Amino acid sequence: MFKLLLIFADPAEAARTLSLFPFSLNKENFYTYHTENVLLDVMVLKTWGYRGVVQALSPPPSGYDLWINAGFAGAANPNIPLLKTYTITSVKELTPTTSVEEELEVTPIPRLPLAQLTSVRSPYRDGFHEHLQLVDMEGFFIAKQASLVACPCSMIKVSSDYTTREGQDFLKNNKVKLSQKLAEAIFPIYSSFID
Amino acid sequence: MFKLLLIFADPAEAARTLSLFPFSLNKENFYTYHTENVLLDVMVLKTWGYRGVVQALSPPPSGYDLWINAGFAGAANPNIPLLKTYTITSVKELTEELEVTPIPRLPLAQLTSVRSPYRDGFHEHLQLVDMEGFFIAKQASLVACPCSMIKVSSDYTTREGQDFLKNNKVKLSQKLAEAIFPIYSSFI
Repeated sequence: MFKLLLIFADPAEAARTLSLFPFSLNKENFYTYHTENVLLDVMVLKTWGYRGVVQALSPPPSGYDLWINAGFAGAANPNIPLLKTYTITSVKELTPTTSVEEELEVTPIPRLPLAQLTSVRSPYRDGFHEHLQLVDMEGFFIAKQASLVACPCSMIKVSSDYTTREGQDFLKNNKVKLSQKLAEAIFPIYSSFID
Repeated sequence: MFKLLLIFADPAEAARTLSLFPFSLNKENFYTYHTENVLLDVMVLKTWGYRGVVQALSPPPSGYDLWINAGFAGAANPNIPLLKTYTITSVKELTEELEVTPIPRLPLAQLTSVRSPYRDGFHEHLQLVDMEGFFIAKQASLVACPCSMIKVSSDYTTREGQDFLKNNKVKLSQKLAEAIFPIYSSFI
């Protein structure tokens, strides 16, 4: 039996994937679906409050065969079109006040185009940057937690906004379309693990 | 049972973390708490700096799965805000370098340990400055134990910068406690 964990940072990212299968809420307060040889679980990091907390994935869930982090990401290079779904090759965490970084490779999803991801705590609105591609908040955290249980981790990120103040309106107004892109990318992965 | 050792350089730094759990006092400056899954011990140094590290951690304690050194640190760069909790990626001695294991979901910084106080202003090469971290990481390596550090920015390294630390001791100690509590729960 193949056990797949999907991790979304927030409910808007998760919404359309949760509509794809007849999930039920279990007694542990997260979503679960199974059929044939596949268990499909969904966890959403930030349902409450102004920020996610480390205890969203600490201790990390054990027992899965693959984690997929699917979410929205800002585009910090204008040659990235919006509403495009990428898989991530490596994810960096950046601390702007010190410029210290950490970086981890992640497992690319077949037949999605490749991109690099940087995770930063604050929403990114400075502008465009030569050396950044996609920008999110939670990707690095999730990949590092996956390493603690030696579970492979893959990422799907859809370009959701350009990283400017004015660019944030697009994200605000297109959350359903963006969530739908994530759902459309997850389904063929789920389908390929049916034995 | 996971076994966690926390090391603080003085009581003020330790104070709010000690309030998080109903610790027992094993002996002077050595507190212990356990559940079925986790042993949490806290050692507070009897004096600051490398002398206090040698006194407390030579021989280094064996048997732990992780050491965490939590403390106040000076900011040697004005781009570092005060009252901010960092985890350390590497530590060097000012007057030799060691990798340190970052705690998840904390901003990242590099640490420089000095053997005498550092009111020597801003050096564009330095980030956070303390007196104990390098020596603690060195003792952890003797027992092949991972070491992590939590350092909250407590002062700038300019003249009279300790006034900010002195005025904010409780808030700074509470910041350390709030960063430590979830580490404990990461092992339940």
